Amino acid sequence: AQNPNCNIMIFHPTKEEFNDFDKYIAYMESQGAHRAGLAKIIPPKEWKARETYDNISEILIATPLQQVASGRAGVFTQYHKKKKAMTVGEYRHLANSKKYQTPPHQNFEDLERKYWKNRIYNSPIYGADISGSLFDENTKQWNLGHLGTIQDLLEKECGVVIEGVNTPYLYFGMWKTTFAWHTEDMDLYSINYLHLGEPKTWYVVPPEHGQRLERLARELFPGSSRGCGAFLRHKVALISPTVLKENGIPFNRITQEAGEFMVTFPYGYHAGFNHGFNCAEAINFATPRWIDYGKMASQCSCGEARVTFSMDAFVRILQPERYDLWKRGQD
Ligand SMILES: O=C(O)CNC(=O)C(=O)O
Ligand SMILES: [Mg+2]
Ligand code: NI
Ligand SMILES: [Zn+2]
Repeated sequence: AQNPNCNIMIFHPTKEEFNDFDKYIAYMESQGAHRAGLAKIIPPKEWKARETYDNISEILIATPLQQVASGRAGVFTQYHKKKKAMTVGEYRHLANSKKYQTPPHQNFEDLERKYWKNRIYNSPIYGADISGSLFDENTKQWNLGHLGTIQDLLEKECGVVIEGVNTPYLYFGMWKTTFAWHTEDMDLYSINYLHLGEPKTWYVVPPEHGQRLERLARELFPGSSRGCGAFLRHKVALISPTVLKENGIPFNRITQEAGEFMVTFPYGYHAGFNHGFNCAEAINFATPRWIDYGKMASQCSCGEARVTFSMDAFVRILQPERYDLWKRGQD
C-alpha cells in the first residue's frame, strides 16, 4: 500500500505531465497521495495562470464576512457577520491597516503559534465565495474554469443526465481569516490555487481517520452535536493542532505559497488560516473514485448548511433514501 503513514505529498509535474489533468490526479493517487487527504502540486516553471495581477482592484466583494469567534483559544466556533460591499482595492488597504495587518514574526512556525494563541481576540474580514475566475482564457493547463464538470462525470460513470453547473470561486483573505474544519459538499475533491499574496496554512485528517475527528468534535461541541448529526457541514468549528495531538487525532499540516495548487481528496477533513492579504481560487471536482464517497456522504438536514442548486441532483441520484429529509433542510 503506497503512503501508509498518510503523509502529505508534494508533486513537481513537468510541462508535459501538466497537460492532462485527470491523468495526473490518477497518477498522484497511484503514489498514495489521497491517503493524506491533501496534496501540493508545484506547477512547471514554464506555466503561468495569467500575465499579471495589476488590474484586479475593481473586483467587488459584495458581502465581506467578519469572522467573530466564541470559545477558547484552541476550541472555538466562528460566525460570519455581513459587512458592507467593498472593492478588492479597498479590501487590500484594509488588510494592510494597522488593525488587521500581519504582526512581526520570525518564520511560518512563529506565525502559526501567534495565530493559535491570539485568533479568538480578533475578528478578521474574509471575501469568500465570490463566483468568478482569475485564470486567463488562454491558459490551457490546470485552468480551474475549464475543468470537466461533476455533472458530466456523474453522467459518464452512471449514465444519468442531470441539471446543474460547476463554476469556480474567488477568496480574498487577510491575516487570521479562517476556514473551519470540513469536508467538501458531497465529499467531493477540491482544488485551490493561491494566485497572489501571503501564504495559507492547512491542516488535514486522513480520510481513513475522518470519523475520529467527528467523534472528537461531538465531544468538544456538545450542543451543536445535539442540534445536528452532521454539524461540521455548518463550517463553523475550529480545533487547534495542540488539541488534536492531546486527543490522539491523526493529522498533518502544510503551508501553501503563491503560485502553488492544493488538492483535497474525498472525505479529507481540512481547516486553516491565511497569513496576510491574499487571493485564492477554488472549485470542486469529481473522478470515478469519488462516486462511492458521494453515495456515503453525511448530510445536514437541520437547515444550517444551505448549498447551491447543483447539489440537489447529487443527493437525488446518489442518496435517494436521504433526499426528502435533506431537501426539507434546504427549504
Ligand atoms: O481557502 C479557503 O478559505 C478554503 N478553501 C477550501 O476549503 C478548499 O479549497 O477546499
Ligand atoms: Mg479590476
Ligand atoms: Ni474545502
Ligand atoms: Zn445541520
